[PDB]
Amino acid sequence: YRYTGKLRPHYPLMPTRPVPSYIQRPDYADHPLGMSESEQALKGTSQIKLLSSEDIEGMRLVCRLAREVLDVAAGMIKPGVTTEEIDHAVHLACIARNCYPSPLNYYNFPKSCCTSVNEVICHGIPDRRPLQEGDIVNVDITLYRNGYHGDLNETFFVGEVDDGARKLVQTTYECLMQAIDAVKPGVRYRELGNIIQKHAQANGFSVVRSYCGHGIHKLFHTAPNVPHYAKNKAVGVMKSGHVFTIEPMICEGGWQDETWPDGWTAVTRDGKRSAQFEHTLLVTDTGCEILTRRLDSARPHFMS
Ligand SMILES: Cc1nc(-c2ccccn2)nc(N2CCN(CCO)CC2)c1Cl
Ligand SMILES: [Co+2]
Ligand SMILES: [Co+2]
Ligand SMILES: [Co+2]
Ligand SMILES: [K+]
Repeated sequence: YRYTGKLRPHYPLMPTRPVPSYIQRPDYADHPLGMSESEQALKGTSQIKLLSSEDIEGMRLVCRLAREVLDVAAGMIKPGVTTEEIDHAVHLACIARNCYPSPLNYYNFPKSCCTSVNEVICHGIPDRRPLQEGDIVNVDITLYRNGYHGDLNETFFVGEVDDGARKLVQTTYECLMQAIDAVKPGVRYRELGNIIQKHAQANGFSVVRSYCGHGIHKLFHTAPNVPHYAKNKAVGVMKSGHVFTIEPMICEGGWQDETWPDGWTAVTRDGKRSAQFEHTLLVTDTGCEILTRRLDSARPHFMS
């Protein structure tokens, strides 16, 4: 394997972290290959769940808890902290909230959150590498509570970063918020990618194509598939009661990705930097409710 940039994995990984039996587990938690049979039973279906009030309460709770866990991770970002250490804090924070860390053993993913440094687009596996001053790093958190998953991510600065890093992260955040502003009943899922790419392109950035936003509720990833690039073939129209994510991955250079030998880590083929932000959204009548929003501060961590 020829690496695309300066990043390398730092092994060994500490042994898989257990989750006390008292915490309710998703179907895939105990599957030998971490396959989710409830998800697989809906593979290739484009029909979107309309959530009940019970479902909405469940989503509101789990998404609030997920935000709390992301905030825990935010507090730990500093030079010299390893991504495994962030993951350990995340793991314990989920457990403290009587939640299962959704990524853990999801299709055999070995950790409890994804840590995506610099050229890693998404699905970076927490390991022994200490964060370095100048790095940018995304932590993507998902929690499972009472049958419901809640999912968000933010990109962070490690110490002082360069102008390019600031522009990339700022622009990525803007793409997400411009797409969210457009969410309301009657809007086609395929429109969001038009908005996101318009803004990314205007700032000299490209939009990752291989990874998309997604339905989430009783399943971790489900209909609708939500591309972040222009002129996509996404199936569906937003309706009150739909829950899904928007999670644009944006790059300094080209949009092409490839995966490391670990089967997870997705990196820019050109080794330039990528950034991502993500919210879980509920479509209402005036627009939408940002379920994973901060409740106690106006802005994402990188501005604050
Ligand atoms: C966006 C996405 N993320 C993950 C993931 C996985 C591990 C940790 C964090 N995220 N998985 C996704 N999948 C994985 C397997 N799928 C079924 C095909 O085998 C599609 C949903 C998808 Cl579609
Ligand atoms: Co993912
Ligand atoms: Co996520
Ligand atoms: Co997501
Ligand atoms: K990154």
